[PDB]
Amino acid sequence: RPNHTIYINNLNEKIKKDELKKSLHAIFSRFGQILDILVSRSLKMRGQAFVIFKEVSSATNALRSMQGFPFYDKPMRIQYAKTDSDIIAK
Amino acid sequence: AVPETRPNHTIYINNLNEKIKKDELKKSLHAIFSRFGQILDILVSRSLKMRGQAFVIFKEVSSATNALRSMQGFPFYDKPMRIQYAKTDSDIIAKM
Amino acid sequence: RPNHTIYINNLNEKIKKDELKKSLHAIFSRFGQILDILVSRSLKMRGQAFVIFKEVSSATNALRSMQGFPFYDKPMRIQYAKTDSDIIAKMK
Amino acid sequence: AVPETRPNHTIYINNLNEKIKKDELKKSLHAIFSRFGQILDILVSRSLKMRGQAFVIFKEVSSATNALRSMQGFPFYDKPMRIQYAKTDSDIIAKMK
Amino acid sequence: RPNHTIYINNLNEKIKKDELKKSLHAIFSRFGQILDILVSRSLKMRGQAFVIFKEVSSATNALRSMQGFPFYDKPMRIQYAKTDSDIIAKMK
RNA sequence: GGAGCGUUACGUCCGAAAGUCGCAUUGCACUCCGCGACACGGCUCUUUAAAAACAAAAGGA
RNA sequence: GGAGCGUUACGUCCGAAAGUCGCAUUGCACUCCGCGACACGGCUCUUUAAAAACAAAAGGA
Ligand SMILES: NC(=O)c1ccc[n+]([C@@H]2O[C@H](COP(=O)([O-])OP(=O)(O)OC[C@H]3O[C@@H](n4cnc5c(N)ncnc54)[C@H](O)[C@@H]3O)[C@@H](O)[C@H]2O)c1
Ligand SMILES: NC(=O)c1ccc[n+]([C@@H]2O[C@H](COP(=O)([O-])OP(=O)(O)OC[C@H]3O[C@@H](n4cnc5c(N)ncnc54)[C@H](O)[C@@H]3O)[C@@H](O)[C@H]2O)c1
Ligand SMILES: [Mg+2]
Ligand SMILES: [Mg+2]
Ligand SMILES: [Mg+2]
Ligand SMILES: [Mg+2]
Ligand SMILES: [Mg+2]
Ligand SMILES: [Mg+2]
Ligand SMILES: [Mg+2]
Ligand SMILES: [Mg+2]
Ligand SMILES: [Mg+2]
Ligand SMILES: [Mg+2]
Ligand SMILES: [Mg+2]
Ligand SMILES: [Mg+2]
Ligand SMILES: [Mg+2]
Ligand SMILES: [Mg+2]
Ligand SMILES: [Mg+2]
Ligand SMILES: [Mg+2]
Ligand SMILES: [Mg+2]
Ligand SMILES: [Mg+2]
Ligand SMILES: [Mg+2]
Repeated sequence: RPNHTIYINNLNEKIKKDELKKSLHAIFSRFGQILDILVSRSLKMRGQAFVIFKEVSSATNALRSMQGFPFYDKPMRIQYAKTDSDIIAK
Repeated sequence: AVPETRPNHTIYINNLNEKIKKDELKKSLHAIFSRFGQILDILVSRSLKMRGQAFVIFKEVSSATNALRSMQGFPFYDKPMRIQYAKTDSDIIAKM
Repeated sequence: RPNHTIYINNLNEKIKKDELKKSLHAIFSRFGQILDILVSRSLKMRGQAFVIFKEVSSATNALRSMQGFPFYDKPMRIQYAKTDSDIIAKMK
Repeated sequence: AVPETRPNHTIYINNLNEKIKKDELKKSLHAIFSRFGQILDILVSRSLKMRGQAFVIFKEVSSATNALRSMQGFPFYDKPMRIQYAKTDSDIIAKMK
Repeated sequence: RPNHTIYINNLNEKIKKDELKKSLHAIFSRFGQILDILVSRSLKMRGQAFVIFKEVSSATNALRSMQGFPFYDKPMRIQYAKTDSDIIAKMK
């Protein structure tokens, strides 16, 4: 089920929005160009982040290489997104 | 009882709310009496015999008189102060 | 963005301001003349400090040498400071 | 044939900046040495025999060894510390009288 | 428990051995011939002593007679010696 | 059961102190003293007071 | 009313506005959005932001 966009959860919910975005960007940029990182602190979406890679190539490599990577004292759980993100489908 | 009416360097106060703690009491007495003269000492004990009462020692008898007459019946912690002269000199005053 | 001043954080927040300043001078003086050390225990400054050097050269060496240096049992994190405006703000 | 220096849970520090007040010196020493383990005392004096010198008394000997080895020559108030194991408890007392 | 040797403790540890031994001999000879007195200021024996009587009856008397006696400002605690192996072990 | 150990709250001083609640008290001191009541994990020893450690989810200031 | 002032509990530090704490939440989105809590005597000035004094019957470590 690969996809340009990986779904990360089990993230530390105490981290401020833009710090979290920066810290994810630094730790996932190696894998390729990141189009965007979507983070929301609502009840429904805290602890979660969508990283949008330019290439599925980068996303797949990011998923297994960083699966369980320790991040703000919690191992991050990474799957592919179940749909396409807006930017990837426009 | 007949209040002590001999002018004296020290005024004897009673009918004081004895729920107040020593240091608060002394400190609040010094605030409301400092404008009458130099105060040499304020004596407060919470023992059985001495609670509800305070001694305020002025350097000059005139200060005590004006203090007594101005502050008589003053509401102090919801009780009106009763102020007399001390029946005897305080020791710092007898020394002198 | 290198400049005269380093921003240190992950400092042990249970140390008194006067002692924390003298202890920081003790280890950072080797790098250059310290113009000032800014510490406060306010909610905005607690666990953080600014050290201001006469020369930018000193701040840069201080940053790289003392990165992670354990200090009051905590490895300190060092960055270049932002603008004087940002400093004045976090100190009020 | 050359013998290892005998470990001690107390380290002897010298080449210290003599311009620092003793009280501050103690607290600054604590700040850089507490990382190696529990400190029981730091010994400094204004007396003339203790000039530019200090003892840091650790609970465990392993602490003193790690502290000596890691901080040997560490620049402290613009002066590299010289660190060695303390010799004996009598010697510490004589130096502190 | 009746032994010809008694074990004393709560002795002041700053008295030097010979002195402690002769002082002990004076206050105990009156009960019977003392064959020997064992003192040492090692970790195992500082503050304590064994007194070796020729006869058990000498040691039973000294037990109760001299119990709690004040000695260099401290009350003596006297007991029978448990075993000859304990005595020899304490003195090694 | 009993006793010793007062180490610990930010981190100090206390815990035979202190604060609080309830009575009682209108009282002339210079030194201070009316009752009564109201917390504490754990360690050690066993009518003995020694030893060496130790908690803020347990009391005061 | 407004603004500035953070001095005070044993006696030290702290004392919101885009921040903090507590509880709940493992949730697949691309138009904000769970619930609860954040005390405080007084002083000074009058849209200025300065000045120099100050409380534990008022919050936190
Ligand atoms: N860890 C420690 O070092 C330590 C030390 C003391 C107390 N504590 C804690 O305190 C609790 C109670 O202390 P305790 O175990 O000593 O019990 P406790 O204080 O009741 O015992 C004290 C002893 O002194 C006597 N006593 C009682 N009141 C007295 C008074 N006003 N004046 C003189 N003597 C009096 C009692 O008869 C008792 O034998 C313990 O359970 C423990 O939690 C801990
Ligand atoms: N003596 C002094 O030097 C001094 C100085 C400052 C404060 N104080 C004390 O503090 C009290 C309050 O200080 P102030 O008058 O400067 O208060 P303030 O100007 O901080 O505002 C008062 C109240 O507004 C509330 N508040 C803050 N941010 C908020 C937000 N985003 N949304 C809703 N409410 C918010 C806070 O609860 C605060 O207590 C004073 O009455 C005084 O008792 C004393
Ligand atoms: Mg009032
Ligand atoms: Mg019990
Ligand atoms: Mg008990
Ligand atoms: Mg006790
Ligand atoms: Mg603490
Ligand atoms: Mg009592
Ligand atoms: Mg009680
Ligand atoms: Mg107990
Ligand atoms: Mg425990
Ligand atoms: Mg109580
Ligand atoms: Mg108090
Ligand atoms: Mg008005
Ligand atoms: Mg403040
Ligand atoms: Mg204190
Ligand atoms: Mg006070
Ligand atoms: Mg809104
Ligand atoms: Mg909210
Ligand atoms: Mg608060
Ligand atoms: Mg805290």
